[PDB]
Amino acid sequence: QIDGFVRTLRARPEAGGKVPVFVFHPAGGSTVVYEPLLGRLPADTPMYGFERVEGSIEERAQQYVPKLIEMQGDGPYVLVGWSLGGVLAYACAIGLRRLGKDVRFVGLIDAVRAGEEIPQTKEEIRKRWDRYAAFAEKTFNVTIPAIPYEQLEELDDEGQVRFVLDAVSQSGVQIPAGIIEHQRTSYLDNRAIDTAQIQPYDGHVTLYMADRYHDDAIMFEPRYAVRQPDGGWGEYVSDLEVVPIGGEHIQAIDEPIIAKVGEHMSRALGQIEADRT
Ligand SMILES: COc1ccc(-c2noc(C(=O)N[C@@H](C#N)Cc3ccc(C(=O)N4CCC4)cc3)n2)cc1OC
Repeated sequence: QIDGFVRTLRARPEAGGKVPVFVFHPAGGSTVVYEPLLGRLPADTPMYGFERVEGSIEERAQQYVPKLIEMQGDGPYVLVGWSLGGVLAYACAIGLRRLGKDVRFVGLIDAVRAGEEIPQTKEEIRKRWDRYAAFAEKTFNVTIPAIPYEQLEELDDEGQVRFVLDAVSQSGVQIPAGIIEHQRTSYLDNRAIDTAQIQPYDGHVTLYMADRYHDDAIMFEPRYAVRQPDGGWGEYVSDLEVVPIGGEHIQAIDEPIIAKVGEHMSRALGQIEADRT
């Protein structure tokens, strides 16, 4: 069921059949999280999951788009994701369109921009790490000494989190490799969003919109405390539909909330299959 970065959640028939749904992984999870959604979609809808790759959002989409084409040719493309996965689906839709492929549905499952832009500055790096330090002092009941701001600010997001994790592991017990790896890659995958270069898109985007980010998101980046009516997509997408779903971001992928998403998506897929026949 895993072939490189492609997971088969439901294999398509050998010939013809329904348009597959391509889903994209969240930060810190795999595409197994789309199983509840799969169960709310029509029977026999194929679903393939794209798992983690390295690079900027644009570079990741450059790895995905050739594989999408190998599996599905000229289209129709249905592209869906929650959280980071929505940003990935969108970057793949832009990429496919540039190659003239037929993208008919882009489903963003609470892929909502921070309500203020995240500055890419030294001052923001300082502020971020001071925040994080303060959370570490309270949670672990320690004092953190002066932060080495020069060292952090010459690093990208991966380098900063690596340097901090490596400092922690110079002292005391050896932390299992799986735990360090998961923390490092979840952090950098979430930070890859901040510098996404969002390009306008000329087709229909559907944004399933929760009420708010959960608290851990807001601790990670306080600008997720506020959200705009268009989730930050309006200037880029003229043909934007918002489907309110309630709850918190973290709950959007799970039952019961995923049932509203699935009910809606099923109607959209129904329309797509009708337009083919
Ligand atoms: C058009 O402009 C944009 C539109 C949409 C977006 C966007 N779409 O999706 C997201 C998103 O979901 N960001 C996640 C992150 N980062 C949220 C999150 C954070 C933290 C956690 C968590 O639980 N943590 C931390 C450690 C345990 C979970 C989710 N942003 C971005 C845009 O431009 C930059």
